[PDB]
Amino acid sequence: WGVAFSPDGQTIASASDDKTVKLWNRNGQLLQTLTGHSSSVWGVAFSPDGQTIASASDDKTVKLWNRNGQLLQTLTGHSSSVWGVAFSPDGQTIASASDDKTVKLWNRNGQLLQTLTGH
Amino acid sequence: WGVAFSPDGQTIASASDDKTVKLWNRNGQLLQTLTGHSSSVWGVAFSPDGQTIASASDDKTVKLWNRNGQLLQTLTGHSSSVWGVAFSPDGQTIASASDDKTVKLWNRNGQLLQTLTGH
Amino acid sequence: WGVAFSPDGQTIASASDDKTVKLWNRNGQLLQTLTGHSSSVWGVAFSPDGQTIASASDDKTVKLWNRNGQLLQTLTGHSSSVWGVAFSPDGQTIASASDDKTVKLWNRNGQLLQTLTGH
Repeated sequence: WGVAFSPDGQTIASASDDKTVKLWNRNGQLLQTLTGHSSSVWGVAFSPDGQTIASASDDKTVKLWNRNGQLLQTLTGHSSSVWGVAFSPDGQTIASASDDKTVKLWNRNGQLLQTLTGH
Repeated sequence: WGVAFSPDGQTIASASDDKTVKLWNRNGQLLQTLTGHSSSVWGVAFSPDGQTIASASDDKTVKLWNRNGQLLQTLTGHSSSVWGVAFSPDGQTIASASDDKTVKLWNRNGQLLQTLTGH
Repeated sequence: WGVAFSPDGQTIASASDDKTVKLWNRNGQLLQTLTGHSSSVWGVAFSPDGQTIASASDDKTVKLWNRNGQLLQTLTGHSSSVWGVAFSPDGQTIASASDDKTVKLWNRNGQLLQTLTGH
């Protein structure tokens, strides 16, 4: 996809073609550009409370951000491009999937909890 | 996927192999065939209230329908096949994704609001 | 994906590389290994009540399991590898999708309701 809606529908996150995630309002106004990844961004997600955005990148990281664009964490450990990211329904854990078929589970404080499959 | 459940689980929408979307009840009985696309349908989605269906087609359009099968709107602007379509959680916006890596955001009345990436 | 969170976020199901589904707690600790498929597991899903897990396999079946690891049902009928499985939001139907573009709809007692497309 490369697009995610905030739970309240008021903010939309999109993976851009220039290594950023863009946040937009419902009227299609650009609100914020999230800069930090060092190659293409593939996947985006919002937390269930709507206050954190996750991004998944070809740079082999997942980054966590707030709505003001501040980088909160960089989740490092995948050995290939990360294409997918999702938050758990209670918002406390994050799953990430890389194109080498590895899935990792993290806490939001950035701790790797488990590699569910792969390396 | 090419399948979507209504939020109440009572209607199922499927992209068929014949340029249509089919609507089925929970017992697998056919309710409606949505006819109008001029080539393959790839993606389907329901609105959160369950009363509108969106379809994404190789004909480069997204169409919006009601449950009685009536065509409400055609969203034109993608320059390639549209594979994905999704409503926002509040139902007020619609994102569409084409295989040329373009994502467009529309309002619920079919107004194009923004091209989030691509052309 | 190959991963699904239970609706309450307390159990995580993942397709493993060894023909099993693994269930994990929120801390990443293994709870169960679901053994029975005779080749790779591709897709997993939870019922909306969180009490049943579905798995979709290269062995052309979907298996239904409980959180104690007991196999409850095997859904047979697809003539190719099953990659996707999903429960309806009310939990009364299951859709399965195989890589020959067939989608089947089943009830919760394992009755095939309809082949929505394909064979």
